[PDB]
Amino acid sequence: TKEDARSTCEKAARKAAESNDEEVAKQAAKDCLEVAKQAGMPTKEAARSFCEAAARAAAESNDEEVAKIAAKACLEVAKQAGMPTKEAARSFCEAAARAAAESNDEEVAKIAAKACLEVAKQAGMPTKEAARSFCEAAKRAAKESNDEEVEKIAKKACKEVAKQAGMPWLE
Repeated sequence: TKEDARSTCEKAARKAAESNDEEVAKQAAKDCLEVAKQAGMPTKEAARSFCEAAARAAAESNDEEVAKIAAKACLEVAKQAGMPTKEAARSFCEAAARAAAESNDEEVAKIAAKACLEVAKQAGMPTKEAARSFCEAAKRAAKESNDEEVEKIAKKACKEVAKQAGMPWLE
C-alpha cells in the first residue's frame, strides 16, 4: 500500500535525521525505496515524500546539524531513487519553509533557511533559486492560509533567508 510506503519513508526520514551516521540514512533511504517498490509507488514520489518529511524533521528538531543530516539524507535517497537533485532540494526547501511557517518560530525559520540553502549547496542548485523557492513557499503558505499572523512569520523567514543567502533583494 502507498500509505505504508509514505509512512515508512517519513519514519525512515526521521530516523535518518535523528542519527548522525550516514550509513543509517543510506539504509533508511534504501528501506524507503524498497517498501516504495513493494507498495508499487514511484521511487521519485517516495524520495520526494522522504525529503519533505526530512525537511519537516530537521525543522521540528530545531538543531543545526540535523539540518545537514536531513539534507544529505534527502540527497541520498534522491541519488538512490534516480530523482534529480534540483527537484529534491526544491521540495526540501519548500517543505522546510512550510514547516517553518507552521512552527511560527524565528529560530526554526533560521534553521529551515540554513537547511534549505545547505541542501541547495550540496545539490547544485543556486543559493538564489533556493532562497527564492523558500521565501515564495512561505509567502504561498501565508496567502493560502489567508491570515496575516502567518504572513508575519513568512516575512521573518524571508528576511532570515535573505540574510543567509546574502542577497537583500529577496526581502
